[PDB]
Amino acid sequence: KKWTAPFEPFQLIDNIYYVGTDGIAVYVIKTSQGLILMDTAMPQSTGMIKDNIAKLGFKVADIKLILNTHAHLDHTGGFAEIKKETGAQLVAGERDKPLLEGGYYPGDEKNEDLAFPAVKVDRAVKEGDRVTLGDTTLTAHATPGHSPGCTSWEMTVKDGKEDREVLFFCSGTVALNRLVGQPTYAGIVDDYRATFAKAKAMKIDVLLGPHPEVYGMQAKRAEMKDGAPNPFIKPGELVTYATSLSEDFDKQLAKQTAALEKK
Ligand SMILES: NS(=O)(=O)c1ccc([N+](=O)[O-])cc1
Ligand SMILES: [Zn+2]
Ligand SMILES: [Zn+2]
Ligand SMILES: [Zn+2]
Ligand SMILES: [Zn+2]
Ligand SMILES: [Zn+2]
Ligand SMILES: [Zn+2]
Repeated sequence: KKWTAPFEPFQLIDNIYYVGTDGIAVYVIKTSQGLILMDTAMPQSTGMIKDNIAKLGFKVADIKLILNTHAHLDHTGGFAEIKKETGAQLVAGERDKPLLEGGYYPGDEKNEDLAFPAVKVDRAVKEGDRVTLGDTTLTAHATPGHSPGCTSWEMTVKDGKEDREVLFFCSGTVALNRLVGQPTYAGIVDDYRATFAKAKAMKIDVLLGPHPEVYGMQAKRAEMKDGAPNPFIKPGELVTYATSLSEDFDKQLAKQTAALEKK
């Protein structure tokens, strides 16, 4: 369904371009010294992603860096292919390196339906690390929980004369993760808690993420018009979204906890 369904690519704000599917967000960041690719999609969708890149007039061969938000197959599925064909370097949060290099789902390592083609991490990042290509720098923020190395990426764009701060938020959903009993990884609950709080304290103009549902992409795209305000600028949104995530987290934690009582 949605994850592999097409969506027309577009310039989102300044040098950030959407090239994902209807259900998985992928971005090209255009720099003075080549392209940065933010994530990929499912392993079967790599051709579609490359075609979307070409539809905007970009060359896949110009990709120099590939950045990851988090190491699940729906975001990493094209990494091994694109890295091999371009010679790009892969940059990811240090604690997701084992996931990326093994091509497995943490705490469910034998589940082949969650596997992806293994890929080596060239640069393992930590909180505050700066990744520069030409005129463009992204800053890594450690926002674990959804994965142990989940990295939210900060960058500055222009809106007319003014700076606006973008966060590629890495994801904060519970989704398939086990929080209790046999947790997906050690300290997962504390990580989620810390991440919700951290997200609410950041000063972010433009919320993005690895699924369009993170930021209501489709509705904003519909509102775009030459000379009208860029609808992706909503500075309160990360607070609102993190609050919704935290509230769902509480529900999932309670559900999973109750489920430990064997009947
Ligand atoms: N990123 S996620 O947590 O929304 C997610 C990734 C993969 C699957 N999957 O393959 O079933 C489910 C959920
Ligand atoms: Zn088209
Ligand atoms: Zn995920
Ligand atoms: Zn996902
Ligand atoms: Zn290819
Ligand atoms: Zn930070
Ligand atoms: Zn579950």
